[PDB]
Amino acid sequence: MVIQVTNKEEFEAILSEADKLVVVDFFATWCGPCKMIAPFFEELSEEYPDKVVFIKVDVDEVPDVAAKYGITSMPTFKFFKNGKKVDELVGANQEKLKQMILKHAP
Ligand SMILES: [Cl-]
Ligand SMILES: [Mg+2]
Ligand SMILES: [Mg+2]
Ligand code: NA
Ligand code: NA
Repeated sequence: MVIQVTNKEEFEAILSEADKLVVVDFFATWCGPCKMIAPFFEELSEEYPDKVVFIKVDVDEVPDVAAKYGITSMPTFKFFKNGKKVDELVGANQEKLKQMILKHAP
């Protein structure tokens, strides 16, 4: 399951409270590659739930989060562990996304 997060307060609560790796898909409704990778992100979320929390944030609906985390193109995947950013992938390359999850959630 990919969790839809619709406000900064809940976003920050998830990041500061999670023990698992958190992977965030920052996307937009007008973004073409976002639509391509969305079903793949859903599959990953079903394959790796024990070790990873999967979140999606619509940058135009939660702009304060998009601004705070310095988003400049969509989709961008940010990876957090213990409240701190440990990696990021800009764009919708499926191979690199899966590998980055495997790297940070062995
Ligand atoms: Cl790590
Ligand atoms: Mg859905
Ligand atoms: Mg929109
Ligand atoms: Na959690
Ligand atoms: Na999840």
